Formats: sequence, structure tokens, C-alpha cells
Amino acid sequence: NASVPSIPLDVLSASNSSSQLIVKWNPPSLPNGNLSYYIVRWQRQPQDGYLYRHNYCEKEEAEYRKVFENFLHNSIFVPREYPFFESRVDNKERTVISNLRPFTLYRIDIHSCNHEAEKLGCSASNFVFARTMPAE
Amino acid sequence: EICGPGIDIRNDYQQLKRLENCTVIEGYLHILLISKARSYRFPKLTVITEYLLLFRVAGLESLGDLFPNLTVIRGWKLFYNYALVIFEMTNLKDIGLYNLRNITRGAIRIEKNADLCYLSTVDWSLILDAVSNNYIVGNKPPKECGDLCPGCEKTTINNEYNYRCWTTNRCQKMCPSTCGKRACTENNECCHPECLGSCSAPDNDTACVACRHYYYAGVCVPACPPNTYRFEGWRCVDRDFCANILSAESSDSEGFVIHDGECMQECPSGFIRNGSQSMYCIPCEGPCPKNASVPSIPLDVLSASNSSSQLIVKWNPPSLPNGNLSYYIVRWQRQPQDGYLYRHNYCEYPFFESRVDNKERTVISNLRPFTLYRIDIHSCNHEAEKLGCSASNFVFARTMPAE
Repeated sequence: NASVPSIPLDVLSASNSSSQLIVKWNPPSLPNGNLSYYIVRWQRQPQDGYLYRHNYCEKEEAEYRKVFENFLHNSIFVPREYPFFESRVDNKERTVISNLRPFTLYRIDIHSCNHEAEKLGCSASNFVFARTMPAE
Repeated sequence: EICGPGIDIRNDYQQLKRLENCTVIEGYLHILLISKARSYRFPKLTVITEYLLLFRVAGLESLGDLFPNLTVIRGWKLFYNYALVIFEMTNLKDIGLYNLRNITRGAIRIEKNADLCYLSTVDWSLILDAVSNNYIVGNKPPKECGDLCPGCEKTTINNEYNYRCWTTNRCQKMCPSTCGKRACTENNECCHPECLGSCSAPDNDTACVACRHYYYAGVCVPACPPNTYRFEGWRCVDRDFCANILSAESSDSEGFVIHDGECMQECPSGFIRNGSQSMYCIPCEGPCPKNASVPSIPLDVLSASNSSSQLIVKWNPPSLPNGNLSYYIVRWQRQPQDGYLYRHNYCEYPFFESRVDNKERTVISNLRPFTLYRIDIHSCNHEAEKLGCSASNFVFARTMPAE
């Protein structure tokens, strides 16, 4: 049976420029199928709550497990508030995002699909946080 | 109802309704392959002898939904020495089994419950004995489950001390040292000593939820009355009851048999039925017809006192005998009563040495009553008299106090 890809591996990100971000990741541990594409999402995160207001100035277990397998072998299993910007990934586990708010924090979500995500759905996200370079 | 002689529940929760009238289950419970298309509650169930097994029960979020009052599992027989197994319970988030007061025999194994929280929020040492045998793997990562207890109560959980909870709304309920080894009712009212787990009234063997030893006619009892005999390991039945018991249908199927005061499906090995397959077993006399190195320290050296000025002591053969065991040589030393302590007003010791003949047991005499003693036992193989004797296996024990 086909399945949901693994989450992306080794999700890693940086900013090389103010208002710009670079992100790199690695292909999923188990594609379980041809990858189709990755989808990366990002959203402005608010700067942390409060903060603003305050003035800061021997073993045998395999024969055990077989017991659970033996009951299974009696039955088959047979498959038939700020806005997000978003972009799909065509190829690389790398993409670049621009016109970001300088020095703001963003969430980045990365999902890894496969050829069956049009039917199975795409994988859950592997995700990381990074900050853009401030507006020099 | 005494349900039985064995329960196998699979596929559908609509089949789970068999429990509506059950309160005791004779024999194991298996729960397999259930998938749902609801809440369920079975507070009538209170004690299971033997073990409970659940496997791939989709659609249950917490165990306190089904079996809140399930108070004792005896584990008289074990699944590979396990009395409870929970496997691949996708979606189970907590153990709200908050009346669970004892698991008598058996270890616990807990695998693949990837959403289970309240993992180590339960003091297993309160409810069951050799917790060191448990196996808890692949469940929701506690570092990321981030369990929580209200407040309730806490204990020295391994290297920690931490609050103990079944679920956010229910803790692992416990009894004070006024009951201690003995059970209690909710309000810390001590149960009857023949009782087990929670009680509907304190100190009454006729008001028990369960019995530690045996049950009969609404009475918790230590052993079967003379015309009553041990059955399974929890209740007594009369000579005629087992006389009604044809064993399980089998090529070797016969009536149950009574022996050593237990009524059992068949005689223990080395014993046979009297005469024409009689109700009682009898033993068969004979087979029934168809270089050195330094020894380890001794093992399991243990000792106690039954009298002032005396001690009794027992041990086990060493981990590595490294030879034929010859004998044991026992030493003992006075410890001081603990340092500091003495100075506040709250209102050089000799070794003895002696050499054992044969037993892992010996007696020591003329001690000061209530003084603490170190016993050092050195274990010397036939070449230890050249090699040097073993390091010690050791214990500290106290003489019974002088009144």
C-alpha cells in the first residue's frame, strides 16, 4: 500500500538579507512514494505577548510479538492571526522567500508530499523558526 | 455475575455490551481489533483474576471512560509474566482508571500508545510489587506529553519526587500508614486485613470490594474451610462443586481434581489421581507411569532478628562461584547509630569472624539488643585460601530491642 510521506528531514533555514529568507531541508526519511513536491508555509508571528507594555529603560520477545501477529493474520488490511504566505516546492529541499518584515519572526511550516498525496493527502509538517535580517 | 470461563472480545463495541451484567471475570480478558462508529462505562466490573490484554482498540480516549471501578487484577496467571498488556492504543490519552487499587502478581508492559499521557504520573509501587519488571516503550514521549497532576499527592518516584495522577481530575488514590500494608476506604478509613483494595466500609470483611487471600459467602478469608478447597487462586469451592466440574473438553478431559487443598484442572507433575480417575491426586513414588578464581561475593545475604541479643541470617550462592563453594566465612561489625542526630536534645568496634559449614544460614548471639550491626560475609572457594577470599556481600541488620 502507498502511504503518507514522512515529514521533511533536517529542516534548516537562514536569512541572507533583510526582507528575505532562505530555507533548506532534507528529503523525508520514508517517501513511501515519489515525492511530487514539498509545500512550505510561513506566517508573520506577533512579537511575544506582554513585553510591549513594560518600560525596560536470553530474550524471547519475538515469539511474544508473533502472538499479536497471529491474531492479525486472521484479518486482512487493504487500502482501496497574521496571514500566511504560501508556496509549493517544485524540486529542491530549498526555496527563497522575500519582502518579509525586517527583524520580524516568522513561522515556517514544511510538508513533504508524494505522488499519492493527491489521493492520500500530503505529509504532516516538519518545521523550524528563523528571523529575518533587520532593515539595514 | 461470575462471567467466564474466558472472554475474547473483538471487532465491535456493540459486542462489548456482554459486560453489562459482569462484575467478576473468571479467566483472561482479550480485547482485539475494535473500531468504533461512543462513550462506554462498565463500573460493574471490579476484579479480574489473571491478566488483561487490549490490542488496537480504536475509539477510546481514556480508560476512565470504560472501567473506572476496576479495582484489582490478581494476575494469578500471567501473559509471559505480564499481568497487563496495552498495545498500539492509538488515541488513548490517559489512564483514568482511578479506583485501581492493586495489581497483585505480574509485571506491566506498555507499548506503542503514541498518544498516552499520564505515563509516569502513577506510582506503580503502590499498586503492584516488582515494578522493576515493567516494560514501557514507544508511548507518547513524556518530555513532550508534558504530564500534569492537580495540586494531590507525591512520592519519591525513582530519583525524583513528583505528584502522582491517573488523569488531570483523578490521582492515584492511596492509604495512610495507619492502614499501610492494609487497604483503605476513600476517607483513609482502614479496610479489613482480609480485604483487598477499596472498601465500601472500613475494617469489615463483609464490606470488601476484594479479598487479598480468598472470598467465601461474602467473607474474605485466609484459607478454605475444611469441606472447601482452593479454586483458581481466589475463592473456595466445595467437594461437590468440582464434582460438577468436568474440565475443558479435550483428549485429556477429566473432572477437576483436589490436591494440597486446591481444586485444579489436573494433578501437578509427580502426582496422579487416586484409583479410577478419582477426585483427589496422590503422589507417585518414583516416576509416574505414562583454574579457580576469586569468588563473587555471596548473593542475597539477608538477615533479621526474632529476639533481643540474637540474629537470624540467610543468603544465596554467589553470582560467580568460580569454583566449588567449600564454605562461607561470616564477619560482623557494629555500626554506630547515625552520625549527627545524637547532638540535639529534641525534648573501633571489633569484627567477629566465623566459618560456615554448609547452609546459607547461620545464627549469631550475645548481641546488644537494638544495636545496629554490620555483617560482613566473605565467600571463599577451595583456592581462596591461596587466592584470597571473596569480597563481601553485606547487609546491615538490627537485633530485636530490649523492652
